[PDB]
Amino acid sequence: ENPKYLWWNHRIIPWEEATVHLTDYWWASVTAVFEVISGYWNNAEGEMYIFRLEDHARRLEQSMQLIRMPKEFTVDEICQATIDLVRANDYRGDVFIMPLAYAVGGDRTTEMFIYSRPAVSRLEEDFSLHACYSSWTRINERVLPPRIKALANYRNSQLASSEAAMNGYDTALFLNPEGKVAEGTGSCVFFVRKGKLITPDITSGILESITRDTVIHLAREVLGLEVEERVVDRTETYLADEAFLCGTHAEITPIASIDRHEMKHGAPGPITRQLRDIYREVVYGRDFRYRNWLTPVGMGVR
Amino acid sequence: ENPKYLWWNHRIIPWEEATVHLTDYWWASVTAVFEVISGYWNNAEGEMYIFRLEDHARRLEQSMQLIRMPKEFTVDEICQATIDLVRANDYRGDVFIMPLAYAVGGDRTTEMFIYSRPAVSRLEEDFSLHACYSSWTRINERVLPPRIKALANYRNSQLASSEAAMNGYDTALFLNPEGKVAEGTGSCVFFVRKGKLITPDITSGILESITRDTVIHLAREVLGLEVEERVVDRTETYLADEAFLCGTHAEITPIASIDRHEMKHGAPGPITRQLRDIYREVVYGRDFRYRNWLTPVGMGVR
Amino acid sequence: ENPKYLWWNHRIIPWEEATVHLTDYWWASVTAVFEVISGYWNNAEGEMYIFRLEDHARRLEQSMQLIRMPKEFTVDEICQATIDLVRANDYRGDVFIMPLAYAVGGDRTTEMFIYSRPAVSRLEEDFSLHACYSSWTRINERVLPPRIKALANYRNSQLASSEAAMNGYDTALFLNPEGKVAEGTGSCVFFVRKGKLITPDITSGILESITRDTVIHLAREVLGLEVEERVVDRTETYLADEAFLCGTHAEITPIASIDRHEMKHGAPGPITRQLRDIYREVVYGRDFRYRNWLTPVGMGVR
Amino acid sequence: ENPKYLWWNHRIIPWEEATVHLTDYWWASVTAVFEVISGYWNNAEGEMYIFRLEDHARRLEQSMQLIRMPKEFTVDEICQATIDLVRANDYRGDVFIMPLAYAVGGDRTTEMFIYSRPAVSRLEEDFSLHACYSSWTRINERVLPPRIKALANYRNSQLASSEAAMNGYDTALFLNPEGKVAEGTGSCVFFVRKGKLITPDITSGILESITRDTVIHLAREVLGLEVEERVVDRTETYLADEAFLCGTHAEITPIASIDRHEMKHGAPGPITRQLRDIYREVVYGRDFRYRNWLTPVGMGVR
Amino acid sequence: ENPKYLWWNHRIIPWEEATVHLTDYWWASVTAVFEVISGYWNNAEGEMYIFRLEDHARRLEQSMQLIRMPKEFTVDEICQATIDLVRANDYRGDVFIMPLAYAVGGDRTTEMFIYSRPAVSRLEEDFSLHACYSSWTRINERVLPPRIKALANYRNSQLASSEAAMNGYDTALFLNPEGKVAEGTGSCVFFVRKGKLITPDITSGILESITRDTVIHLAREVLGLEVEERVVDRTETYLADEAFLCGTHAEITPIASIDRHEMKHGAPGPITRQLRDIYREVVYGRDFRYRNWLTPVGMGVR
Amino acid sequence: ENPKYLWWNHRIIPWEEATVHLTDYWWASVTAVFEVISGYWNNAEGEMYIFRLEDHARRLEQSMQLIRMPKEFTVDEICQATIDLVRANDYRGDVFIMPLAYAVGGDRTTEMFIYSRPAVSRLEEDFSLHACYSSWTRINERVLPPRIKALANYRNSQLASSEAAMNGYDTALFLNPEGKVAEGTGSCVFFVRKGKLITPDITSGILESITRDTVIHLAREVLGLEVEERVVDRTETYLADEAFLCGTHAEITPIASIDRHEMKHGAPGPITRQLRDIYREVVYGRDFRYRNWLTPVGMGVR
Ligand SMILES: *Cc1c(COP(=O)(O)O)cnc(C)c1O
Ligand SMILES: *Cc1c(COP(=O)(O)O)cnc(C)c1O
Ligand SMILES: *Cc1c(COP(=O)(O)O)cnc(C)c1O
Ligand SMILES: *Cc1c(COP(=O)(O)O)cnc(C)c1O
Ligand SMILES: *Cc1c(COP(=O)(O)O)cnc(C)c1O
Ligand SMILES: *Cc1c(COP(=O)(O)O)cnc(C)c1O
Ligand code: NA
Ligand code: NA
Ligand code: NA
Ligand code: NA
Ligand code: NA
Ligand code: NA
Repeated sequence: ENPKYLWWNHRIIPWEEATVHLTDYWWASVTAVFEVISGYWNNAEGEMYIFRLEDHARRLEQSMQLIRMPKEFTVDEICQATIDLVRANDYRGDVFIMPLAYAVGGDRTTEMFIYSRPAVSRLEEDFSLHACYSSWTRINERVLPPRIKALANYRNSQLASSEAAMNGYDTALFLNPEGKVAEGTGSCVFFVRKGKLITPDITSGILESITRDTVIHLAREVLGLEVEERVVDRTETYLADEAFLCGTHAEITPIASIDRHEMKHGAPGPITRQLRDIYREVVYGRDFRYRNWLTPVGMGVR
Repeated sequence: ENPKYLWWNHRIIPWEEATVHLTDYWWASVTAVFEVISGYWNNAEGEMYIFRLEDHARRLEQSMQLIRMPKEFTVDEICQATIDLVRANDYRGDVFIMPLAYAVGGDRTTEMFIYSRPAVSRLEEDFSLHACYSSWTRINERVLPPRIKALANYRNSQLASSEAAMNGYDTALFLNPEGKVAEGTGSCVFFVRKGKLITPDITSGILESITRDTVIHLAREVLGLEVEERVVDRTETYLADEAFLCGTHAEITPIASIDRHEMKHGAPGPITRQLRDIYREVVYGRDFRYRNWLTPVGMGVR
Repeated sequence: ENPKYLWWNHRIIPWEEATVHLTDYWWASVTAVFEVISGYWNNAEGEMYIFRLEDHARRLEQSMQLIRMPKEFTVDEICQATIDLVRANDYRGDVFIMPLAYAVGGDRTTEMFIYSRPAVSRLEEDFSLHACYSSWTRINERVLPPRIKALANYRNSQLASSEAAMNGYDTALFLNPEGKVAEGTGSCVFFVRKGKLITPDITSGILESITRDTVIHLAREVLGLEVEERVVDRTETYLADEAFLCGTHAEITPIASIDRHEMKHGAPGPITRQLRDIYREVVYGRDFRYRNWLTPVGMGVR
Repeated sequence: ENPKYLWWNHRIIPWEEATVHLTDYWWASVTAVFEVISGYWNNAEGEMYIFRLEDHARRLEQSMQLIRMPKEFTVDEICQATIDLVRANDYRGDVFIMPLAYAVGGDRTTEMFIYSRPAVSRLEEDFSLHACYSSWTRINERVLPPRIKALANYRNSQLASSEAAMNGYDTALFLNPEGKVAEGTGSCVFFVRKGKLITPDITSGILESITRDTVIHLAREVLGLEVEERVVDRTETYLADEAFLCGTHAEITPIASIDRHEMKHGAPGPITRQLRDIYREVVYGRDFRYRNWLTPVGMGVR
Repeated sequence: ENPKYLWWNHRIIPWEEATVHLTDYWWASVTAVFEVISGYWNNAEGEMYIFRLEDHARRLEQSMQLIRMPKEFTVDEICQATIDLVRANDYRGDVFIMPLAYAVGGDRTTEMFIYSRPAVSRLEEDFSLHACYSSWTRINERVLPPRIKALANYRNSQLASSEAAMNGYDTALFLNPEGKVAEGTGSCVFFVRKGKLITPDITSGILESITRDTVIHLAREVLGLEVEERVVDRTETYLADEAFLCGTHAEITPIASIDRHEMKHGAPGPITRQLRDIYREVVYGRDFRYRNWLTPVGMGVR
Repeated sequence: ENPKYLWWNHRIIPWEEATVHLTDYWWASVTAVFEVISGYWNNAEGEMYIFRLEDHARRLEQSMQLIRMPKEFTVDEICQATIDLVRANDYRGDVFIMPLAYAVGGDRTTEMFIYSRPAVSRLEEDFSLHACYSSWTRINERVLPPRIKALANYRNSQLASSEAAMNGYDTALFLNPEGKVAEGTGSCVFFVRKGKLITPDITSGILESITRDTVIHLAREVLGLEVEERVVDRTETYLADEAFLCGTHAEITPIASIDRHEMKHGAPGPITRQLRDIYREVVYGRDFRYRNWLTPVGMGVR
C-alpha cells in the first residue's frame, strides 16, 4: 500500500501524481544526496516523534552545498515538509522519511522529494549480525568524501555488502586506504572492550553520523562510559567484548562476530543492551532528558 | 521532441508508456551500468551505421557481471534491441544509443532500457578545449573499478568537471592515487609528442575505451604511428605537441592547453586532424577497411 | 632605500660592503634555512618590539642542526645580532628581520647573514583572501621535512601559489600525501566552526609555527576558546564559519572562501577580528600579559 | 684562478663585473633551474667538443617552461652563449658549463647566467664507489617533479648524500615513495645482470638524463646489448653483476657495492669498462658515428 | 615411514641421527630460507629427474646472500647433496627435496639441511580450485622482499590461506599494497583471456618462480602463445577464460573461479590442459627438447 | 649449563627429554607466537618475582587467537606452568621465561613449550646505544599485524638490525609505511623533550608493550610526568633531550644518539635515570605500590 502523499519541489502531491519518464533522472542520480530520518510512533501520546530532524536537514543542506547544488530549499522547508508529510500521510506507526536532493541539467536546477513509508523497528528485539572485513577498501576524501551522503558512495558499500552475503556473513565492515577500520556499509561501528566504548574518529573516512553522535552522548551522559574516537586497528576489533552497527536504518545492531572472531560478552552484550534500551526510550519520547532531539507531530491515537 | 520508442526489459514500447514513479529506482541507480553507442547516418546510403555495437554490448555484459547482476539479457539481445529501436524510431540522423542496466530489490532482478536520441557530431568541426588537472584523485580498483562503466563512477567525474568550469577551464583531466595521468572525466586522453602517440595503459586506472582501442588501431594501421600505452607523468603532458580526449560522446576532442601549458602544434594539431578525419570516414561507412566495426541498419534516404 | 647595515658571519657591515660574485652561493642555497622575525615599532614608547626572538633563533638553530650545518653561531649571537642590527639601522617603523644560514663547500663551513628591512603591517586593516586547494601535494617527512624552514621547501610552495594566481585565487592551501589539510604556502591555517578553533596537528606535515603557537595561546588564554589540533579533512573547511592564514609575514590573514565555498561569518569573522586585535596589541607592546614574548630595543621616538 | 668571462642576461662580461648584493637572489634560488654541460678538449684537433649542447639547452627551456618562467631566452641563444663563452674564456681543457635560470620578483622577470670552469674527467681512470640505499625517499611528481632540474630538488639529494657519507659509503641511491629504485643523488643508475643492461623507466621518478639517453644508445647501437627501462626492485640490484652512476658530472662512475652487497664482476666490470671507453671516444670527438652529438668550438692547439 | 637419510651441514646421516633440542632453532627460523625441488621418477628409464636443480640451488644461494648468511655452502654442494640424498634414500617415486638454510647465533653461523620425502603428483589428474582474493595485502620490498623465499614470508601467506578456507574457498590470491594482483599464497598465478596468457611482472611483488619461468618458456616455445608479464588488475581476472596456480608444490593447479566469478572455458581449460601435459612430459623426461632442465639420478627400475 | 626442566604440552619434563627431529616444526615456526617474561630474584626475600605474568599470558592467548590456533591452553595454565618451572629449575637468579605456541599440521593442533633460562639485568648499569633509522619500513596491519608477537614479525626486525650493525650503529628504529616513527626492532621507544615523555600511539603500528604500559604508568603516577601517545615524526626525535628503548629483554635501554644526532641531556638522561631506578625497584619487589604486577615464587635464599 503506497503512502497517500509525498513532497516534491516545494509541494505535497498525491502519491500517484508523482510519475516521471523511465529516462528522467539517471544522470541526476550521480549527484543525488539523501537523508534517512526516523519517525517513532508513541500510541500512548498519539504523537509521531521525528528524531533529530534539524540535524538531518542541516546535514542534507551541507551535503547539497558540497555537491554544489544551487540554493532552492532551506533547512526549515525540509523540516516542515517532513512534519507536514508525516501528518498528511496519516500513518500512525514507525516511519522512515527520505529526503533526496538532485541536480538536473551550465545552469543545473536543484530538485528534491521527500517520502515517508512505514518502517520496522528492532529496538525491542535481541538479534546479532556476523560481520566480515571486506577485501574492498572504503572511499576516502581524495576520491569520494565519505562526509557527503551521496547515492554514489553506496556503489563502494555494495562491493562490500554483496561479498559479505556470498561468503556467508550478514554484513561488511570496511578498512580505509591506510588499513584502519572505517565504518559499516550504511552505518558507523562501535566496539566495547572493558567497558570503554571505541569508534573510529571522523577523519578515519566516515559519515558525520547523527546516530553515532547520539550513542556517544548517551554513552557519556547516561552511562558515564569512556568513549574513544580514534584510529581503530582491524585486529583489536576481533578482541572486542562487544560490537554494534548504529545509524538511522540500523538503529543499534549487535555484531556477534567479525571474520569469525566472536565478541566475548555476546550480542547484544551488556553495554549494547543498555545503549539499545536508552536509545529506544529516547526516540519514543519516554525520556524527557533528550526531548530537544524530538520533533512531535500530534496526529491523535491509533 | 521525444523518440517514438524505447526498449525496456525485452520489449519496444512507445516512449510515453515508459512512465514510473518518482521514487522508483534511486537505490537501483547505485548499481547501474550503461554504454553510450553511436549511430552515424549516411544519407547517401540511407543506412545508419552503429559503431562497434557488439564490443559495446559485450562491455555492458561484463560491467553487469562485475556488478553481479543476475543473468537476464544477452549480448545478442542488446545488439538486436539497439538495431530494432534505431529502425523503429525512424530518425535519419546521428544518434546516441544508451543501454542502462540496473538491479532492483536477497533476490535482486536485472532490468535494462535502451533509448536512442538524436546526437550532434563535431567530426567536421575544428574546436579545442582548455583542460586542467583536478585537485581531486581518480577512483581506483581498491575502491571503485574504473573498468565498470557505472553511473556511480561519474560522482568522482563531477568533482573534477565542476572544479574545471568554476576555475575557467573547459574540461578536467585526472591524476591517479599514485600521481600518474588517469583519463578525462568521460573519455580517454591521448598525447602527441614527436609523432609518437602516448596514452595511459589500462592499469593506470581507466575504462577499457572502445574509442581508445579504435584510435590506437587507426594510428598504428592507417598512419604507421608508434603508440605507447604506459604510465604517463603530469609534467610531460604539459610538453605535448598535441593532446585530445576520445570516447563515444567525445569522438575526438582536441585539447588546446593543460593547466595553461599550450600544446605546441595547436588543437587540432596535425596528427589529431588526421585521426579525426580517418575516424569520421570510418564511422560514416566511407572506409571499407574498417567495415567489420559497423552494423548497418537500412532505413531508406532522408 | 637600502638598510644602512646588515650582519654577516659575526659582524655588522655597511649594506654596500656585502657584495659577492653572481656565482657564489647557488649550491649553498639548496641547504639554506631562514627565519622571518617581526619587529613592531611603538612610537609612543620609542621602542621596537622584536616578537619571540629567542623562539625564532632556537627554531633556526634546530633547522641548522637537522640540515647538519657545523656549529658556528649560537642562539644568543642570533638574538643579539638582530637587536644590534635593528638599533644600528636606525629605522623607526615595523621591520622584517631575516636570518639566513647556509653551508658552503667534506668540510662544509656554516655561514649566516641577517638583514632587517621595513615591513607593512595589515593588523589595523580588514581584508580577506580567496583560497583554493592546490592539485599539488605538500612535501612530507619521507622526502622533505616540513619541520625544516628551508628555502628548498618553498619550491613545493610555488607549484601551489602560481596555480592559485593563474586560476583566479589569492592564495593556495595544501593537502598532504594522505589527502588531509596541511598548511598554506607560507603560513599555518585556522578554521572556526561554532566558536571551536581548528588547525592541523604538527604531524599533518607542517612547520612548528610560532604564530600558530601564539594564536593557540591567545585563543585559549584570552578568549577561553576550545582549540583542536588534529587531522583536518578538506570538505569540513568548506563548511568553516571562518578561516585565516597565520605566520610572521601573514600576521592574521582572513580567508573569505576556499574553492569558492564562502566562510559563513565573513572574513574577518568575529573570532578572527578578536584574535587579530589581541595579536596586534600583543606585538606592539600594549598587552603586559604577553611581555615575555617581546624583546624591546630602545631607539628614541620617531 | 677565475674564468675571464661569464654570460649573464644576454651578454658576456668580465668575471669581476658580475658582483651582486649578498641579499640578491636567495628567494630567486627556490625557482632556479640549471643544466650541467660538458666540454671536452681535443688537443690534437685544437677543438673543444660541447656534448649534446642543444639537448641540454632544450631541457633547460622545458625546465623553465614547467617552473613558468616568462620567455626571455631561446635555445639558440643558450647554445650560442655557451659556444661564445667557451671561446672567449680561452681555456683549452675539459670544462663544465652551467646555465642557471631564475625568476626575480605578479610580473616576475626571467634571468640566466652561464659560466664555464675547468673540470676533471675520470674516463681514463678505473675507480669505484660503495653505495647505500638512503632511509630518505625520492621526491615524486605529486610534490616536486624530478623531471625539472631545479636546485630545490637537490635538498632531497643531500638528505641521502650526507647520510651516505656519515654511514661510511661514497654515494646514496634512492627508493621512490612506492619502494622501487629511483636514481642516484645527481645521476641515473645502471645495473648489469647477465649482459642485459637495466635502468629505471622515467616514470620511476627520475630526471630525463641525456647521459642515460647516451648510454642506452651506445649500449644498444655499439654493443648490441639488451637494455631494459623498467620498474627496478632494491634486492635485484644487490645481485647485479655490475652497476654504475651516469650523468654529465658523473660521466660513468662504477659502483663496487650497494648496502655492502658487492657487484659480482667488479667495478668497473666488463660491460662498464666498454661503455666507459666508447663514451670517452664519443665525447672527445674520436668517434665519427656520434658526431651529431658534438658542437665543436675551434680555438687552436694548447 | 621416514626417509633413510637426510643431509645436514655437509654430510648425509641416517634420519634418526638428526635429533635436536625442542628449543634449538626457533630464533634461527626467523632467518630461514628454503627451496622446494621436485624429483620425478621415470620407472621406464629407472631414473629420477630432478627439475631445474641448479636454478633452485642458485635461487637458494641468492636468498641466503640477501638474508646475509655467511658463506658456508656452494650451489654445487647443494646440487650434489640433493643428487646424493635422492640416490641414498633409495625411494623410486616422485619426491619433494627441501633445502632449508638458517643462521644460528655478532658471528652468526650458516647451517642447512636437505630432506627428500615422497610426493603426490597431480599432473595426470583434472581438478580445479575455487579462489578468493584475500582482505589481507601481500608483503612488499618496503617491509619483506617477496624475492626472498623465507619461512617468515609465509606468515603473510597464512592470513590469506586460513581466511580462504573459513570463507568456503580452496585457495587465496593476493592484492599488492597498490591494489594490483600479486600471486597465490605458495605459487604464481596465470590468467588465460583469448589465448593470450597473462601473469603479474616480478616487480608486482612476487617470487622469481622457476615454475612461472618454465610455463612462460613452454607457452611461448611449444604453443607459440603470447605471454604478457605486466601489472594485472583484480576485475580482469574475474573475466579470465582460464586461470591456474603454478609452482613446484602446485605443479599446474586450475582455478575454476575467483570470488565466485567462474572462468569461461572451465578448469582445466584448453590452454591449461595443454601446458599441464607439456609440463608433465618435460618433468618426467619424455621431452628431449627440455632435457637441460633435468638432472638424472640413475637408481635402477622399481 | 641447561635448565633442569622445561614445560611442553601440559607437562614439565627434564630438559634432555625434549628432543625432536631436525625436520619438526620449521613450517610450524611460521605460525609461532611467543612472550618474553622476566623473573627477578630478590635474594633478601628468597623469592623470584615474575613481572606481569598474567598480562603476558593474556597477550599470548590473544596472539594465539589472532593466529587462529585452536584452544588447548589457558591463561591460568601458562601462569602456573611458568611458576612451576621457575620453582622446579631451582635457579635463584634473574631469568627470562619464554612461552612459545605453535600450530602443527585442516585440523591443525596447538602446542606450546615454556623454558626459563638465566638472564643478565642491566638496571644497575649506566650504558647507551647509538641508533639509526632503518631504510627498511615496519610491517603494518595491512600485511603483518604488529599486534601479534609472532616469530615471523622478526624477519622485518632483522632487515633493520643487521643494516644497523654493518653501518656502525648499536640498534635500529623503524619508520612506518607513512614515514612516522614505529618502534625499535624488539622494543618500544620513548623520547623525552622538556620533561614531557613521548612515545608512538598503538595504531602507529607497534606491539601492545607491557613495558611501554609499565613505563607510562610509572612516569604518570610516580613522576607526575606528562606522557604523550601520538603520531611521532622522525626529525623531532633527533631533537629529543633523551630517548630509550623499553621491553622485557631491553628493560630500559638509553639511546645516546639517533642517525648521529645526540640526545641533549645524555644517555641515561635524568628522566631516564629516574624511570630506570623506579622500574628496577618495582621489578625486584622493593616497591609495595606496584605489588599487584608481581607474582612471587618462594624458593628460599641463594
Ligand atoms: C547515513 C550513514 C551512516 C549513519 O549516519 P546517521 O546520521 O546515524 O544515519 C553511516 N554510514 C554511512 C555510509 C551512511 O551513509
Ligand atoms: C565510456 C568512458 C570512456 C570512453 O570509452 P568508449 O568505449 O570509447 O566510450 C572514458 N572514460 C570514462 C570514465 C568512460 O566512462
Ligand atoms: C614560517 C612558515 C610558517 C609560519 O611559521 P611562523 O613561525 O609563525 O612564521 C608556515 N608555513 C611555512 C611553510 C613556513 O615556512
Ligand atoms: C642532471 C641529473 C641527472 C643526470 O642527467 P644528465 O642530462 O645526464 O646530466 C640525474 N639525476 C639528477 C637528479 C639530475 O639532476
Ligand atoms: C616458491 C614460491 C612460488 C613458486 O616458485 P617455484 O620456483 O616455481 O617453486 C610462488 N610464490 C611463493 C610465495 C613462493 O614461495
Ligand atoms: C615484545 C615486543 C616489544 C616490547 O613488549 P613487552 O611486552 O614490553 O616485552 C616491542 N616491540 C616488539 C616488536 C616486540 O615484539
Ligand atoms: Na506544523
Ligand atoms: Na534485424
Ligand atoms: Na644590547
Ligand atoms: Na660561433
Ligand atoms: Na654423482
Ligand atoms: Na603454586
